[PDB]
Amino acid sequence: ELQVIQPDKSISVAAGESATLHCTVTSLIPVGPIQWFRGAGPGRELIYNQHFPRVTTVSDLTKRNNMDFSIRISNITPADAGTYYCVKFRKGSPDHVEFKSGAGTELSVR
Repeated sequence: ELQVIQPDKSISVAAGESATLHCTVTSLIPVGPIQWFRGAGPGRELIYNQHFPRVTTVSDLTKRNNMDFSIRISNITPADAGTYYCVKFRKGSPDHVEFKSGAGTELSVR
């Protein structure tokens, strides 16, 4: 069964530096997008969906068999502090449905 693995429980970044948030999936099935959020609450913030100026993917997503969905966030400030979740969605009608979430990585800003 598909796992969403966020190895880092927490990371510590100096304001102005970049944060690398790691996430890998263990399957391409079921088919559907990976999204990053800050928070797991009902008003969680969208951080990345396959636009946001300061985010890039660590790996090349336009590549068959890719299972790395780690992201890099540039120019970190205290406004970025929080817990970041990598979330797999299954494709559906009308829209994609949340399938499974990674464990969360806490970003502290020094």
